[PDB]
Parts: sequence; C-alpha cells; structure tokens
Amino acid sequence: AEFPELCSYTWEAVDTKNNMLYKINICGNMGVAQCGPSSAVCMHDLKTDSFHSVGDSLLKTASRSLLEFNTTVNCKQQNHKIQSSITFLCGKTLGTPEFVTATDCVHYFEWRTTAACKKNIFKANKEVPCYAFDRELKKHDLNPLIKTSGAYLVDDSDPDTSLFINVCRDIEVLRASSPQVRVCPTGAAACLVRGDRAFDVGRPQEGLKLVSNDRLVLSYVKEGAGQPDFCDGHSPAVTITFVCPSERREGTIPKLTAKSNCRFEIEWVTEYACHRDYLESRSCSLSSAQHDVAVDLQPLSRDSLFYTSEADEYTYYLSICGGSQAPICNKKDAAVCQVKKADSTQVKVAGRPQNLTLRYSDGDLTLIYFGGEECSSGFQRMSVINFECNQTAGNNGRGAPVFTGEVDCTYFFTWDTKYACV
Amino acid sequence: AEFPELCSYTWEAVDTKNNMLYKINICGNMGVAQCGPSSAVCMHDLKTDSFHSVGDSLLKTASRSLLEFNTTVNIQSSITFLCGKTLGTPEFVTATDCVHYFEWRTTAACKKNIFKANKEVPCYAFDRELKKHDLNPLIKTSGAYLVDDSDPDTSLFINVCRDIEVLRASSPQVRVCPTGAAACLVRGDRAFDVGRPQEGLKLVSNDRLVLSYVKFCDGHSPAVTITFVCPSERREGTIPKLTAKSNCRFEIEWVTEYACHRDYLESRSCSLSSAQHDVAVDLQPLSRVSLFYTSEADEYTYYLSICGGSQAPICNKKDAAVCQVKKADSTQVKVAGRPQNLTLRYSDGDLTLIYFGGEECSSGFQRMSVINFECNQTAGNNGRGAPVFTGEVDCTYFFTWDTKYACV
Ligand SMILES: O=P(O)(O)OC[C@H]1O[C@H](O)[C@@H](O)[C@@H](O)[C@@H]1O
Ligand SMILES: O=P(O)(O)OC[C@H]1O[C@H](O)[C@@H](O)[C@@H](O)[C@@H]1O
Ligand SMILES: *[C@@H]1O[C@H](CO)[C@@H](O)[C@H](O)[C@H]1NC(C)=O
Repeated sequence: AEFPELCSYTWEAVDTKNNMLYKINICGNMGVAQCGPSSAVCMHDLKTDSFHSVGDSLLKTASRSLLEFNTTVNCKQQNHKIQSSITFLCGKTLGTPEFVTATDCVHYFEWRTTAACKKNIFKANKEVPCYAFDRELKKHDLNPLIKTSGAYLVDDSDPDTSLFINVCRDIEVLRASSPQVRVCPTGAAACLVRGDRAFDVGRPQEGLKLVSNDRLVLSYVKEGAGQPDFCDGHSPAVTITFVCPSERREGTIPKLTAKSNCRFEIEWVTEYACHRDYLESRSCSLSSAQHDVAVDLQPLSRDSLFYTSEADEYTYYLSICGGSQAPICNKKDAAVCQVKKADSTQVKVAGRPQNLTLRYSDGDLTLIYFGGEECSSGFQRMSVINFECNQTAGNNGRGAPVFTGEVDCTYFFTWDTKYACV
Repeated sequence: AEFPELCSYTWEAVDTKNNMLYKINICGNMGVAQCGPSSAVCMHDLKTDSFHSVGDSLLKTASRSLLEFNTTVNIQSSITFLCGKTLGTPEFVTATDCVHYFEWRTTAACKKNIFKANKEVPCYAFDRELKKHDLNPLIKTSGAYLVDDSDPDTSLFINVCRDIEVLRASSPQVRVCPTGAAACLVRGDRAFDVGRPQEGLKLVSNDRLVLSYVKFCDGHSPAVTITFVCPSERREGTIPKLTAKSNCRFEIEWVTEYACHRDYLESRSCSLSSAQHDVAVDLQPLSRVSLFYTSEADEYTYYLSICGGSQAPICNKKDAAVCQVKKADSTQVKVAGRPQNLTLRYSDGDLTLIYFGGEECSSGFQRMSVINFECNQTAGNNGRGAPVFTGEVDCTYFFTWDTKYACV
C-alpha cells in the first residue's frame, strides 16, 4: 500500500474560511456512501449539508512526496475535472493532513508524516490519528505529546506498581535511555510494571475521539489470551481522557483515576486539549484575547544583527523574527542557519522564517522554525527554541540562545529572556 | 608537541635541478658539524660540496599546517604540512632567493589521531644520483600482506614501514594479530608478534632496499628483515617471498617496482614514455567524449573530466577533475581531485591515475581520487570505455576503468 499505515483510518481535514470538512482516506475504503465507494477525498459542505467527492482512489497518481486524486466530475471550466493533491513530507509522528487551499477545481493538502519518510526509522510499531476537530471546526491536536522515545509515568500513588504510557502510539522500548522502560513488551502503549514483572496492558487501535465537544479520549486495548492472573478473567484496557483547563496553568502529570480489573482510567489535564489557535500563533506574538497570555518577542530582533550559538562541530546563527542573518548565510533564506566548523562551505537551513510557530502550553513557551533543508531521511530540518522567563538576563534583559543539542535533524536551543515572562 | 612522530628521524629532500640535498630535522638534532647544533634545515650544495643551514630550530614559528625556520644569514625555510595517510616524506617545492619551500603530506598533520599509525618510520631513500626510491604506496593502513612460504601451518603477515592495523583488517586471520606488530605469525590459531618497526628504510644496493623489524624462538629474539629489489625488467607484481626462516629470524625478499626510482614509475601528466618508464602510455584521447564521464553511486554521482577535459555544468563553480554530487541535495558539491594535481603511475603491472588536492574532509585529508585503469582492447566507445565508481575509504574515491588506452 501507498503509505500503508495511513490507510487504516479515515482522516479529517477542514477549510474554515469556507466551512468545509474533508474526509480523507488514501485507500478510498472510507465507506461514506454519500460520497462514492472509492472516494479518497470526500468534501462535506456544511452550510448546504452535502457530500461532494473531490478525489477518487482508483484515479491516483503517486510520486515520492505527492498524491494526486482525479475524479470524473468536470469543473466549471471545460476540459478540467475535479481533483485533490496531497504533498507528503517526512515527519516524526503520523501527523495530520493540513488543508492548504482549494479552488473551484482543485483541493490542496499538505501532510507531514512518518509514513512519508525515506528512512523508515521514524516509524512507530503502531500509531493512530492523534487529533480531532470540534463542532466549530477547530483542531484539538495531541501530536506535540507523542514521544518518539521514552514515555510518561502516570501518578497512581501506588508503591508496588509503576505505569507508563505513550500518546497515540506504542512506547519505543528498544532504544530507550531509562532501563525501566526497556523491560516493556514491544508494541505496548500502556506498560504495567509490578514487582519487576512488566506487563503490556494496552496497544493503540482507534484514533483520538472528541467526546464532550471538548474532552478527548484515547483507548488502548489488550484483548485476547495471555491476560495476567491479577486481572481475573478481564482483558487489560487503558482509557486516557485529556481535558482542556478553563484557564492557563503549569503542566501536570497524567493522573490515574481508576484501576480495577486492569481497566485503567487516566485523566490528563493539558492545554494541548484546547483548540490549536488558543496555543499558537504564526508571528512572534500572542495576545490575551486569542491566547489568554500576551507575548511579544519582536524586541529580540533588535551585537550583530544575529545571535550566534556555538557548538562542538557547527555554528548556529539564529536571526529571529525578521531579524537579519549572518553574512555567511546571506545567500539563503533562513531563520536558523547551520555552518560546518570544519567547512565554512557546508551550510544548512534548520528553520525558515516563513515556517514559524509560537506556542505556549502548560507553562512552556516555544518558538518553532521549520521547513529546513532535507536530511537523507527526508525530514526537513527544524529548530525549537525553548523560552524561559528571566527578568534579569544579559543584553538589557534580552539574552541569547544556547544550542542544547540535536535529535535527528531537529535542533534544540534554550533562550532565557525577560520577554519570556508570562 | 608539533608533529612529535617526525622528530625521531632526519628526513631528506632534494632539489635535483640545482643538485642540492636537504637534511630536515623538525627537532634540530641532525648532527651535521657544517650546519651547526641548532640547524633544523641543512642544505648541502652538492656542486660546491658545502653545507649551509637555511632553517634554525630555535628561530621557529609554527601553526597546525605550517612550520617556519629563520636564520641570521642575510634566509629561512618553510614547510607546509597537509594531512596524509602515511608518514610520507617532505617534498621540495621551490626555493626563491632567500626562502626554501617544502610540502609534507603526513598522518602527523591530520586533525584526527585516527589516521596516525601506532608506529611508522621513513619509507624512502635517495640514491647517489639523488633519485628517490619511495615505498609509501605499499604502506597499508588497513590489514597486511601474506608472505609466500611452504609451512601449511603458519602464515606470515607483514606491513610496510609500520604496524599492521588489526582492528578493521580485511582478513580474519590478520585480525588475530597482536596490535603494534609489523610482522605477525599465525599458527594453530596463535598469532605472534615477530617484529616491530624501529629504524627507517635502508638503501643497501643500487637496486635494493631493506627494512628491519625487531622484537619456538628458543631464547632467540624474533626479527624480520625485508629486502625490496627493483627488477631489471617490468613484470606483473609478485607477492613477497620468504627466503629464510631460522629460529624466529625471518628474511623476506620482495621484487617490486616501487623499489625502483620514482620518476621511472610516475608522470605529472597523462602519458608515460618508453624512455622514461619503459612503457608507452597516453590517456589524453579519453579527454573527448558531455565531454565529461559520469559514475553513479548510491548516495552520490561522480563527474569526471580527465586530462584537460571539460567538467560537468553542475561543477562550474570549482576546478575539479573529479566532482561529487549528493543525490538528495543537488547543491552539496565536493571536489574530489583537481586537474593540476595529477599523477599517472605504472608499477607491478598496474596503471593508476591519481587526482588529488581536493577539498579537505573533517579529518584534514584533502579528497583525492584514484582510477585503477585496466587493459581491454574491445572496451566500449571504440575502446574509450567509461569509469565505474567502486568505493570510498575515508575520502579517497576509487574507480575502475577498462579501456584499450590502458594496454601496454
Ligand atoms: O542527511 P544525513 O546524511 O543523515 O546528515 C544529517 C546531518 O547533516 C549535516 O551534517 C547537519 O545538518 C547535521 O546536523 C545533520 O544531522
Ligand atoms: O568531513 P566529514 O564531516 O568527515 O564528511 C566526509 C564526507 O563528506 C561528504 O558527505 C562526502 O564527501 C562523503 O563522501 C565524505 O566521506
Ligand atoms: C513555509 O514557507 C513557504 C515558502 O514558500 C510557504 O509557502 C509555506 O506556507 C510555509 N509553511 C507553511 C505551510 O506554513
């Protein structure tokens, strides 16, 4: 199959400027009758409450990073039939098909996903859709929480048991630092370690479900034989409910609210359950109105016109928010530029200024730049600036970025500044 | 401090044109009464038969890639170091009116220690005619040579002028050898160190060189003595032969054209002559093909324009005889050899075209390419054939090229 792991589900996308909600299924077997058996992309006009298929699975044209779906229906313009186009970019999670734009004749989408990576190293054993659109077509996206490595420890307050869980995907046990996680059965999404016994009590199956128009639920299942003796004829199950706080607050730890008959119920209060637009901006500022917090990083773009974070093998030049770049990078458009220390000529864009995301969630302020140059795996380089509040920092308050490490073409920095004070 | 592995010896360089022979001691302890106790670069005017220091070890200046030696004579020496895969030898470049310039490609000048041999000695010697006999080309950085014997129970392994790198050795048996050994004997799966590198290469006969190594021996200390001899006539390469094994005292004779004088083997152009090399060769005709050849690799594509040929369009911002291009990034371009750094060599039956002076890799090693030409009368393109990339080893790119123009 083409990007097989994506074919197991019917993915949703949306156009808010036009109140349209798209149903996407790369393999067409989405079964939405009102859209045709082989519809790969089914558009649902909300106002006229109708279903119009704009892409048929049997009329597919595929390339490395591009999927085109033609139809038989012709557009208003003669010799033109309706179609859908999806650009695939390598990602670190299964991600989501992002609506980019449509025209009378063609509907365009972009999809950063593990499925579209050359080096299949970025694939999880099993990952399910990790987001949901609400009644007002707003996206509640939990992708930022999915760990490509490690897991989270749930607070059960037990002394005899430990419980780890990953989000929308299996915990990567194979190469995990913590030797406590390495004992978990491969493919487990929820891992119960009781008295050095490590049991698998949940694997991802269905996608993220919006339940109360607000809350989100993810259910791991462990049906079948081999049920641990202490479950007493019951099959293990983990049900995580994510709730969006009425007001901003420090991130918390997913809490265990019930654990009888190996039927674990977990509650995770995280602002990642709130609509994306509440947590993010495409500029260097956030407001109380939209974000419930006001931040303006613009002043960090005022001794050269660029910040330079030194590294063992490379030099990172971070011109933030329109700030200008270092002369050694004034040859390419980039926000985070990487130069090889043993080769003043090997330069790499690890973040484009047009691809920026200012996010604030659970107490952490992050500035992300992406769409960087591709790494052999396919992943376009990306840089994440972890902002911390510090009223008293060098540079009349401002500060400077500190390259704190790279992880498979994603570069991490820390930036203590007063402008990061909520 | 400052290339310590070059200080245990006195190196020589010649300016054959002016009949000058240079003595070089990076540590000013050569022992030459005529040049003085502090001389680092002693020049012996073979014409007037006199000595003149042109580099005082105390009047030194140094940086990663440059050694400068001043004097108090109304004069100085300059040595440019470049990362190499063998200890190498300092080559004389030129000499202005007051400066004597040299170039030394050596493992001692690399940014990473992974290139440095555990123990290596000078592997060359000048003769009475100031002609160089250099064995550097035979030095192995990975593995060793199997010595021809009789005993079906033992295998004699030797390397040239240095220890046998046993870690990534191409042979499994070699891997069993005791690190540090330059001569390794394997029997009943028991490897023994039978000889390590001590002094440099010695010139004993016009036509011969000897390298001595020291360490069932019956109290007798193991020793290996190798004799490299330049044959009267060109011939297919021959494995080194064990001519004597007496109580851990081995003697090996190796007939090899590398033991001959260097200009008999090489040319800084695309042709070799009967009169100078005993082989008439001219690869020039390959320069005209897309006047450039292309060789596919998994992650890269190599474009080759040899012997004054034209280079590919994607390599116009440089000067590369061989140019590498990353497939997943059409803009990542690396020079793997320059047209001005060409060396055509013929020895022990193999013709080799080497292009070097390429862009340095993080190790400090300038990328270079070596084409192993093979004779083939019927070769494609009216016999012009086409190169075939074969493999890379720490920034040295290897190609094979079957062509008629390679038949002697
Ligand atoms: O695509 P590759 O061959 O895996 O190289 C990836 C590497 O490329 C350059 O060296 C830099 O950008 C590194 O930070 C990056 O990790
Ligand atoms: O200098 P480095 O960082 O060791 O990289 C060395 C490598 O550079 C490029 O990717 C190519 O030229 C490779 O063939 C080479 O081996
Ligand atoms: C990244 O920059 C490009 C520039 O062409 C822009 O088209 C794109 O929208 C940006 N990334 C996204 C999809 O936000």
